[PDB]
Amino acid sequence: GSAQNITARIGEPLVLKCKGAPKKPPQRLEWKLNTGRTEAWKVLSPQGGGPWDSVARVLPNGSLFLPAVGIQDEGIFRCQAMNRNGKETKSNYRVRVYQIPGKPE
Repeated sequence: GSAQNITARIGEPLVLKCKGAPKKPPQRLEWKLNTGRTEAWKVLSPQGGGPWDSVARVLPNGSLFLPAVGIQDEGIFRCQAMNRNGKETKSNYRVRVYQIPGKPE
């Protein structure tokens, strides 16, 4: 549970897990995803019901499911959770699509 390498293809579905939120129900938590070069980063929420067809939705267990990750969606995924103890759980998952930009940021 720390910077996991995940390979994917443009238009292919991909799922991510957030170290902290078990099979439990959809509780309080924040979701963030960084893609593109720098101006493509978007904030994901536990309420993806609807726009899922446009982007993706968040699982009830605190996970992330994508219907089709595009080349623009390529980048790094970051998730955060909060336990009853007061401590927060961090989770970073690296995602790579088929086609690449070429030059790094």
